[PDB]
Amino acid sequence: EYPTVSEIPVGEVRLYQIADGVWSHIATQSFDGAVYPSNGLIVRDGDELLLIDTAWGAKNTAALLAEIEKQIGLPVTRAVSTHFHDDRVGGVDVLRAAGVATYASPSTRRLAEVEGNEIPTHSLEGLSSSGDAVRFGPVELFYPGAAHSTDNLVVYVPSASVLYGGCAIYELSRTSAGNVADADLAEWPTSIERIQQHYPEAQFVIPGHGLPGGLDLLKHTTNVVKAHTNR
Ligand SMILES: O=C(N[C@H](c1ccccc1O)P(=O)(O)O)c1cc2ccccc2s1
Ligand SMILES: [Zn+2]
Ligand SMILES: [Zn+2]
Ligand SMILES: [Zn+2]
Repeated sequence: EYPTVSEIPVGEVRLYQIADGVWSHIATQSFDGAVYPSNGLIVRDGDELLLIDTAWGAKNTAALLAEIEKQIGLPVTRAVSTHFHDDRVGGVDVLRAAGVATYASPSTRRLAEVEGNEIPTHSLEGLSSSGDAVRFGPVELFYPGAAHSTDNLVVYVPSASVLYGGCAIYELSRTSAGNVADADLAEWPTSIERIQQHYPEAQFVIPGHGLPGGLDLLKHTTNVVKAHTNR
C-alpha cells in the first residue's frame, strides 16, 4: 500500500495516511542519474497541520503544499526540518513564501548556512544535548545525539505511536550506508539506542527514505552502520 519509488512519477508528491491525523509525504529526486524516494511527516493539530521536512526541493515542496490543500484542506502553519541537508530544508523558501513558519534547531540553522542551503526562520530551543526532548504542538522532538548528521532530530507522535526517524533511520531494503559524509559513525549506534530507550512503545517507524516498518528498523540501521564502520 505504501507508495514506492517506481510508483510515483518524478515531481509528484503522494500522501499516505498512517493513523488518524498522521500522514507521511513521499516525493522523488532524480539526481546523478538515479531516482530516490524521500519521506516527511504531516501531523494534524486541531484545525491546522504541522509539517515535518520539505519534499527535497522547491518544485517538489510546491507540489507538496498543493497536494496537502487538495487532499487534507487544512493549513500548514508550522514546519520543522530535522537536519540541515537539502532533502530536509530544500523548499524552506517555498514554505516561507506561502506563509508557513519554519523551524529548526540552532545547530541545524548554522550547518544549513555553512552549506549554502535554505535556512529555517525560527530556532528550536531545548535540543542541544543528546537525550533532550521538547513538545512542539502535537509531536515530541527528540535529539538522540549525532548519527546521520550531528544535528539530526527525530519526531514522535504520541497519539498515534508513530516514530519518524528521518535520515538517522534506514529502511530495511537499504543494506549499505551509501553517502555518510557528515555522519558521526562512532556515535550513531549509541544515538539509535537512545531512540529505542525513549520510544519503546512506537508501533510505526518511518525512515527518511523508503518503506516504514517497526522498531526493527533501528537495529537494522545499527547493523548497516557498524558494517560500514568496519568496511
Ligand atoms: O536522499 C538521499 N540522500 C540525501 C542527500 C543526498 C545528496 C545531497 C543532499 C541530500 O540531502 P541525505 O544523505 O539523506 O541527506 C538518499 C536516499 C536514498 C534512498 C535509497 C537509496 C539510497 C539513497 S541516498
Ligand atoms: Zn542528510
Ligand atoms: Zn515566525
Ligand atoms: Zn535523507
